[PDB]
Amino acid sequence: GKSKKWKEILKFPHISQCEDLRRTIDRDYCSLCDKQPIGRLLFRQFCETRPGLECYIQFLDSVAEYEVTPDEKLGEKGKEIMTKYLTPKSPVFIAQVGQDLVSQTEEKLLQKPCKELFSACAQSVHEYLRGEPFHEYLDSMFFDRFLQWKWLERQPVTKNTFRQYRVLGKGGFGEVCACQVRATGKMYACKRLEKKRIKKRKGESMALNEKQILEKVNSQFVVNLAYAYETKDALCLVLTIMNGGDLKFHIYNMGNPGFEEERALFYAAEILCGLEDLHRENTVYRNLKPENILLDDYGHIRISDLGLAVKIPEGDLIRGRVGTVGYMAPEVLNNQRYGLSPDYWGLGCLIYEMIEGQSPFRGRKEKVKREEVDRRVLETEEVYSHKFSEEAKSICKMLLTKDAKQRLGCQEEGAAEVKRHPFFRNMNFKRLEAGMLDPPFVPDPRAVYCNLDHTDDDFYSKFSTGSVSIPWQNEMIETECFKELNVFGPNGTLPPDLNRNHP
Ligand SMILES: Cc1[nH]c(/C=C2\C(=O)Nc3ccc(C(=O)N[C@H](C)c4ccc(F)cc4)cc32)c(C)c1NC(=O)[C@@H](O)c1ccco1
Repeated sequence: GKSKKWKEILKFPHISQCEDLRRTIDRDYCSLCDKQPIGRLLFRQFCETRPGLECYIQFLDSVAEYEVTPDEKLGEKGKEIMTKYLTPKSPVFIAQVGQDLVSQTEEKLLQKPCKELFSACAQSVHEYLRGEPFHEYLDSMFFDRFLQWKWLERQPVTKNTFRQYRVLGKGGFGEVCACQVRATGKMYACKRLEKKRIKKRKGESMALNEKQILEKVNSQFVVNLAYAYETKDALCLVLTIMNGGDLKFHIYNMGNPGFEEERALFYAAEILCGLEDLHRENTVYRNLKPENILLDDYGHIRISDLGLAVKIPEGDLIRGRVGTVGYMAPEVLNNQRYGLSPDYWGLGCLIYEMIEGQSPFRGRKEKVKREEVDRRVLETEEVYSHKFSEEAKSICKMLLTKDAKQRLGCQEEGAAEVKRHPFFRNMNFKRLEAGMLDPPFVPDPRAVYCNLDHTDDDFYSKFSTGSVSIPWQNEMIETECFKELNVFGPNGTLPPDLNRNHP
């Protein structure tokens, strides 16, 4: 449902308006041709026009398909890539990958196959595109077109930008509505935080802490920040919308209570990947409980409510007794200096509760005081049933290890140690992260499961930073605004908006 005149709102500026952008945008190849979705497409599009560069994009694509190919069909896709790209006589022959790099790849196919066979060649390819092709793209009309998209990205975000619909959600410091971008017609979920309620509780450094964490993380399994803007009487965070309901509902209302182990394996795998993306920024979540794991329209999950997340300075530990009764790791209960370890404790709690249908330290049909629930977390060893395979028993107690030093995933290796645990033995993470594994439950689209101070002015300027680059560019692509607006002159000529002769 795009506005009647969304093409005027997203109308490209004339290339002469982007001079200040040209001389401020850092010219990092990985950023401009890969991380940024629209930059990636434009660079790939520039290579479509060159004969010699075309083959290098097709090969990288085919390697991406190989990485997610099943094992029994891996050596199959292996030679298919070889006979097309690594044969000296092929019309699509990769030349910059030296004869002394292909030759090894042949030997690797002569032996067993592995999902990272063409890793060496792929980097040889990227090292080439970094050189002359990238600097050519920088002087092409496609990079000028990229500067135009950046100009639009930078534009101010106001309340007009969106369209408030219904208040779907409620929490502390405000509410959560469902909004829509008028121009692109994409749905989001606002996080409307009342300004007069923040200054009172003085919780300004916690609102900026969450906003800064959300824009820096970009995970398929954590809610993503797309816009941050101020308004009269509120500060808003435009977040990923999740209509599938939370995991608590599905465990106890749709569950046995609980899920089959294989089904819990899927959610655990996606949550583990969520935490891994957070831990890449040395950021601890500290709030893992089922009601904070939401489901989308397809059945995949994201971690939500990062109000308790904090960015841990590297090589340092934090201190904070925060969270929810029953889901606080012992080191948090004791109010000790900890790191990322509470998140792996939480993961243990989640797997156990998904499988068993109740908390490991509080029976579903049990009435116990907070203090007894905590005593168990610190002294009592949880018990398992026949619902857990031996592998599931192992990961849970390894994750529920009282001493955070012997806890799974709390080593210098981190999340990789957990992905290797036999509980995920039948889980191909490459395919999971690529969204190729069908979720075990698909929600229905129609379903329904639910003052005039100056210091305050400086706090808003650091919060209302506007659109977030990667999510904004993805929005443009998803809604097909990019496909429709990214037009050039007929027959590979220069369009008028990119012509500096007549503006
Ligand atoms: C669509 C939809 N989104 C959400 C919530 C979020 C979402 O989407 N991203 C999010 C990202 C972060 C958060 C989040 O910080 N939270 C905590 C508790 C919170 C903190 C402060 C606050 F002030 C409000 C809430 C919440 C959401 C909800 C609650 C619903 N509502 C439903 O799912 C049901 O009505 C339904 C629709 C269809 C079927 O069932």
